[PDB]
Amino acid sequence: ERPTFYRQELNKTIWEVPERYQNLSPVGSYGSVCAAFDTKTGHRVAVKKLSRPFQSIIHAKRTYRELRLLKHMKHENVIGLLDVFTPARSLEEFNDVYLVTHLMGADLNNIVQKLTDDHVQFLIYQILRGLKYIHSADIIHRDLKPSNLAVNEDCELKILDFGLAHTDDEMTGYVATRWYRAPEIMLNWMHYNQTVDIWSVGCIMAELLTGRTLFPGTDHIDQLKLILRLVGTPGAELLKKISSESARNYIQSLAQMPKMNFANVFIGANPLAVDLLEKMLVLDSDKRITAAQALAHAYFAQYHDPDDEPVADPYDQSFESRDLLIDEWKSLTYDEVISFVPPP
Ligand SMILES: CCN1C(=O)CN([C@H]2[C@H](O)[C@@H]3O[C@H]2c2ccccc23)C1=O
Ligand SMILES: [Cl-]
Ligand SMILES: [Cl-]
Ligand SMILES: [Cl-]
Ligand SMILES: [Cl-]
Ligand SMILES: [Cl-]
Ligand SMILES: [Cl-]
Ligand SMILES: [Mg+2]
Repeated sequence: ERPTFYRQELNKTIWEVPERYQNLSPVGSYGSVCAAFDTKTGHRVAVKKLSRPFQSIIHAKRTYRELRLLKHMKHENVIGLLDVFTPARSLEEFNDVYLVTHLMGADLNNIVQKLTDDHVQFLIYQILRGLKYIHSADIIHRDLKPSNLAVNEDCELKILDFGLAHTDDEMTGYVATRWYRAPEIMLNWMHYNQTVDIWSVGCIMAELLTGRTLFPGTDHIDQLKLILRLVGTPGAELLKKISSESARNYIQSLAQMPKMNFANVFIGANPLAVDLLEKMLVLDSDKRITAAQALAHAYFAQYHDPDDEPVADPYDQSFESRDLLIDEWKSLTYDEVISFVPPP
């Protein structure tokens, strides 16, 4: 039943893992990561040891959230969970959590090379295919950007690093951590929803077409000015939807600007790519195209197959409004570890 574990020290950390995982080598350091060879499946894998998973109520709940999300995701264009384990033999001695996934090599930055329009079609198609699945479970990724997209030699893509809810310092200044975020979440205009992810896809697609960041702001306000120059200042309809009165007041201090001609911004791009960008990069989130609608856009005619674009099983997020003690979150996490069933 229970595998045999072995111990070793890897850069000031003790790792205790099943014998199936061999040739551990550190790679990065919310947790430390090692690459390894999985002798049961033949895959190269990433193994993450969570750091201080149950040190506070906030941290214990985040550990449970990450494990629940990773156990649910079962789609070709989304990261999946190969294994989860603990060396503990009972709840009473439970302290450490380890997560295992396929080892990812290059991200989209390490290719964004010389991309043809056919490459852009295939890459964005796969992002939207994974997003249709994610959004069908009422999950919001929140942190889509090139470093969170893994790509292999055959141009096949997986979404990873779901937003588990970044600090104020992480979002300050001339930083890629903010350049892909929708304005309504960057500035806390209103309660946001899954449409924030489509704004990020528009920003990524633009950068694949031009080779340049679309909105490389030096701070929050500089970035807003770059955004409004392209898409136009808001009308009265959107202004009514901004719940923050102070944010409303600041927007109205800016001189009004019309939306620009996207064919004159994205010079020489496929006219169908220009059309899709105009439908993604809409300031009013209610009016953006959805992932399911975008898959049917003529830009993807070569790849679209409505019989091979699956949706997710329902995902129960009621725990997110639940108030529990550290040891109750810990017990819920332990149950999810021991009930894990590996993929075929
Ligand atoms: C170093 C390369 N690499 C990956 O291959 C996956 N990945 C991250 C995944 O999104 C999630 O956090 C990290 C991780 C490691 C193991 C299990 C689950 C996770 C990551 O950083
Ligand atoms: Cl083993
Ligand atoms: Cl995977
Ligand atoms: Cl343990
Ligand atoms: Cl990035
Ligand atoms: Cl659901
Ligand atoms: Cl569920
Ligand atoms: Mg990341």
